Amino acid sequence: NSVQQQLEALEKSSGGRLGVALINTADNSQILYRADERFAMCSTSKVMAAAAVLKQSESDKHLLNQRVEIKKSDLVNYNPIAEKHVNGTMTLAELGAAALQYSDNTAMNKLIAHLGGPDKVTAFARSLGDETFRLDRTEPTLNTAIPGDPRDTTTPLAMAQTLKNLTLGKALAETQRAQLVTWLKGNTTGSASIRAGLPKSWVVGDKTGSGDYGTTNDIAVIWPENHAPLVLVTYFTQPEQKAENRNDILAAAAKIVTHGF
Ligand SMILES: *[B]([O])([O])C1=[C]C2=C([C]=[C][C]=[C]2)S1
Repeated sequence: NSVQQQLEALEKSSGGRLGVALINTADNSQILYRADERFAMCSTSKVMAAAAVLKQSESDKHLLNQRVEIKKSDLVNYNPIAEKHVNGTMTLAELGAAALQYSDNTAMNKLIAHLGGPDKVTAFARSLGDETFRLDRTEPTLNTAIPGDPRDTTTPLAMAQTLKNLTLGKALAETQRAQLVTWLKGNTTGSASIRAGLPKSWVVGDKTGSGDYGTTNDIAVIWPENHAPLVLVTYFTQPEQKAENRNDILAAAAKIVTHGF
């Protein structure tokens, strides 16, 4: 079976809708499966918010160390890092780290608020040539992931292209690019997702996302030991609101598309 046939079969068994975009930076070849279809990003959108702040920091050398007050009222449904800092402050850098490496929702909301709202995150994506990404809501409602709802969505290909630009390419100045990569490499939430489908010693940076409709996502930059990087987006969503999330599908898709590298 071809890679396409394997992906189609995986989707068939899965009980959902699978979206994959792999970019092989050796030759810009791509493996695409529903790669132009929209999916709710869920926490994969945290990358765009953090990157928007990194972009601002290129022209404001004091920005990343700017204190942000964390109040009890700021806490939302998931605040593993921010809850430790209630009544204190976190810097914008610390909020970027928490949003990316722990998927902290308070951190995401502080980034969005700092930027001036979801529409400003969209404008940042557009400035990178991403015509597809849209952020519409804050946490936690941006994760409703209702089938057919365009809010807080992108496509696998758009997000793969933008993640490539952000981490390996032209989007950010070097220090900021390196910081984003450091953050992604230190992610703590992705063990069972794309990473689980790859050779154990490959270096990976990723951001997971999950939401309602069993929406289960991961976006990754992958550095093989003897090959150019790969950029991989695996998005997955299901028809029923209370579907279980399925990181195993993402691992399986990653294994299918990285065979041979
Ligand atoms: B993200 O990782 O997709 C997240 C979304 C929510 C989290 C916690 C609570 C509610 C939504 S993490």
